[PDB]
Order: sequence, then structure tokens, then C-alpha cells
Amino acid sequence: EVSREKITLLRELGQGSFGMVYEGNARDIIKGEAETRVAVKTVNESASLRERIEFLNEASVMKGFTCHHVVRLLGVVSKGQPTLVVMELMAHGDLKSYLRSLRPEAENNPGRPPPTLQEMIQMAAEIADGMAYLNAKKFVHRDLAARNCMVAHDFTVKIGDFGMTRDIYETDYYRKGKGLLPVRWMAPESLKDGVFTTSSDMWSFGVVLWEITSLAEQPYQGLSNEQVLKFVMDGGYLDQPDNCPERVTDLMRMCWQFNPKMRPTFLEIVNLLKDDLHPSFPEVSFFHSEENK
Ligand SMILES: NCc1ccc(-c2cnc3[nH]cc(-c4cccc(NC(=O)Nc5ccccc5Oc5ccccc5)c4)c3c2)cc1
Repeated sequence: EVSREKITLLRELGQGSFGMVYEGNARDIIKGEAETRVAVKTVNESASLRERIEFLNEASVMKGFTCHHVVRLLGVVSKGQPTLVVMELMAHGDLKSYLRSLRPEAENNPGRPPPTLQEMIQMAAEIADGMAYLNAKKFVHRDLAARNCMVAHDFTVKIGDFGMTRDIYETDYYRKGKGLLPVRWMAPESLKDGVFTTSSDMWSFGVVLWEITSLAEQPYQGLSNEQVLKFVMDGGYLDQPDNCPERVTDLMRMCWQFNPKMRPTFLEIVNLLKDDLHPSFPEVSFFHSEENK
């Protein structure tokens, strides 16, 4: 809960799911910082009752999340209108857009090579650590994908959720049968039964890794949405991208076990990668913290 005068919207970052996301300046929201650049989530004038409820619900649920590898909620301006949901600025935006920019051909190439093996390991652990935290909170993401991971100024990757209705990744969703669903990221049991669990999140994590190593190509490229449903439910999974490191490939195969109970947990992933991460990882991670029991 934050005073309205402590927040100033500066510019549009882009359309969120039910409203515009702004970049703003926040006064005295973090201890030791007189100012902080922030992202500010708002709700459209054309948003429905159901959507406002989801918007506010998200803010409320995120009040209980504190993790270095999950996009943080800093505060809410809720007194009067409009509701401003203030969050940490992730300067480099979503991982899909970022990965696609790293393509040699890409017109918005930021002037740096594709991700190295060590950068891939670091990303993987950070994503897995954020998910491990969320799982400890009995949260199931339901839409884990590179497009929902976010990249900070220092290139730390964190779990986010833009929702499903951004125009830029429309084709990442299919209106199966009902509601929009990220079918190319979904576990076979989720496609069949409609159930989402931490284990189906793990499946999606496998797909995120595939995205990282393929610079965010479309999963099951040569298959239509209907074909993907049938392919995955019958035991199909993705092929390995070209020049994919063996270590990352091995993780993918763990994530894509048909039986969800054969898949690893997010804590197990971090445990596999822990030794090769940045020295700061133990000082910030959920995995190494007292909270992890
Ligand atoms: N393409 C230009 C651009 C670049 C950056 C951003 C940007 C930058 N920094 C940001 N910080 C936070 C956001 C943002 C924007 C919209 C929605 C959200 N929401 C979440 O990420 N929430 C979330 C995080 C982790 C797990 C789940 C989450 O959602 C739910 C939580 C509880 C219940 C239901 C959902 C963040 C942003 C955009 C936007 C556009």
C-alpha cells in the first residue's frame, strides 16, 4: 500500500492483459532508495468485472511473494481510482523477445552474441529457483514460457506472467475445443484432463529450456495447433535444437517424461546446477535460504 503522490507514470511500456503497463518513478518505496524506476500495471476502461477481479486478485496474491527470482510486487496504490499495481522494472522485458533479438539476423540485435553455455545454466537455475519458491507457496503457474520470464538490467531472469492477451504472442495460444491455452507449452495430462500441477509446470520448464537453446523458435514448428494436441498426448515431445549442449538436453528429457511423477522438482533442477552458478546465487536464491525447508 503506497501513497498516490509517490508514483509518477512516465511512459507506456506496453499493453498488459487487461490494461496498459507504464514505466514510472517511485519515491521512497524501497529502504535506502530515494527513487526507484518501476513498472506500473493498470486496468483498461474497457475491462470487465471478471477481469478487474483477476487484476486485483493477482495484486493481492503477490503481496505474499518475496523471491529474488520472481518479479516482485513493490506496492499498490488502492485508495481512490485508478488502482496502480507497482512492480520492479524488468528493463529488458520478456525472455522470448530477448532471445529472438539475439538471432544474428534479427534487426533489433542489441550487439551481443547468442547465450553461452554458462549463461544458459544461470538462466535455467534462476527460472527453476523462482518456480521452486512458487511451488513452496503452493502456486501453479499454468503458463511458464520464455514469453513470461523477464530479464532485469543485470540480465538476471525472473518468473513473471503478462497474461495471454498481448497481441505480440497471439499465436502462442489456441482456443481449444473454450478458453485460450498455451498448448505448445502444455503437458500431455494438461491437454487431456485439463489439470495443471507443479509437474506440468516442469514440462513447460523443459519447453523454456528448448526455447533458450533454439532462440525462441515456435515449438512443433511443422505442426498445426490440433496436431500438437494429438502429438503430445500420444507421447510426442520436441527434438533437440542444433548445437544444443548435452547438459541442457539431459534436463529437457527429464522434464518430458510422460508420467508427471517421473519428472524432477524445481529444487532438484537447482540442485543439479548449483555448483556452476554465479557466486551471488547462494546469497539471493530460494534454494539456499532458511525459508527452504
Ligand atoms: N514489451 C515492452 C515491455 C517491456 C517490459 C515490461 C515490463 C517490465 N517490468 C515489469 N515488471 C512487472 C511487469 C508486469 C507486467 C504485467 C504483469 C505482470 N505480472 C506478473 O509478472 N505477475 C506474476 C509474476 C510471477 C508469477 C505469477 C504472476 O502473475 C500472477 C500472480 C498471482 C496470481 C495470478 C497471476 C508483471 C513488467 C513488465 C512491459 C512491456
